[PDB]
Amino acid sequence: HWGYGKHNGPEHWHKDFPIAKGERQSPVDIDTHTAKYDPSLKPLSVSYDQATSLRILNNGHAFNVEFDDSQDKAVLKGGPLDGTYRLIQFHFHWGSLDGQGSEHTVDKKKYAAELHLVHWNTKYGDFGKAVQQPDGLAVLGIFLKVGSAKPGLQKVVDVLDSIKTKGKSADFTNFDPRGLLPESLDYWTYPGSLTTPPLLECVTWIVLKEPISVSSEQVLKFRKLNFNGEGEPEELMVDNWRPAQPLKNRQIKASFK
Ligand SMILES: [Zn+2]
Repeated sequence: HWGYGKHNGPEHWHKDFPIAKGERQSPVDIDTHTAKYDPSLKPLSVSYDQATSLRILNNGHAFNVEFDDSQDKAVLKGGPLDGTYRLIQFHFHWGSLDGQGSEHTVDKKKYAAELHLVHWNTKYGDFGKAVQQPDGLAVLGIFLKVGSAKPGLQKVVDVLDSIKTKGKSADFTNFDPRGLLPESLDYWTYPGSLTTPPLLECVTWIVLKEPISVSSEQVLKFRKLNFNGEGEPEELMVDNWRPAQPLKNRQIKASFK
């Protein structure tokens, strides 16, 4: 029964998931001045041409758009990664106000929202096996600032009215995730974990330096979703983000100067 409230929020997670106080926990504050520029980092290979979405689902914490990951259709290569990573699903973390919502911060700067494209390493067979390996997952974090509208996001926004409550799902085919990327693929990378329970420490994080712009009307329909299920008292799905965690014995690396 974890959530983002007062009595089950991220401050209560360690009592049911003691790994929450682990070494490689996410998110963290990306200090751009201590981030070490690594010239040995290859450019990110974002191959989303043959991406095949299936369904968008409200799971009571966010909304996931699920992709067909039984083949190499939308993969992420290069960068700090060794091998191939299949795109399985993506989700957003947003806040009740435009000055908060992102899980990662850039010099303590909180963005309005953060997009998380979750991938799993193909050399482990499926997602359930990849989460149990330190190099099993790779999430492509992308910040969202409130400005001009993002066209490629409009299909996701218009379908949120059909998945208002927890447990609701709807067909979501032929969505291109390439429309959610910024112009530049400069990134920071560091070893981390899932930012939600079970908080498994298995994620290679890739956080793009450049954010994407979305309109206030686009993010205002994120905030119309509900944590609760149908027929229950309404609790708006806002502030579904985990605050930063101690970096501890970790060095964040950059692909740019
Ligand atoms: Zn996430």
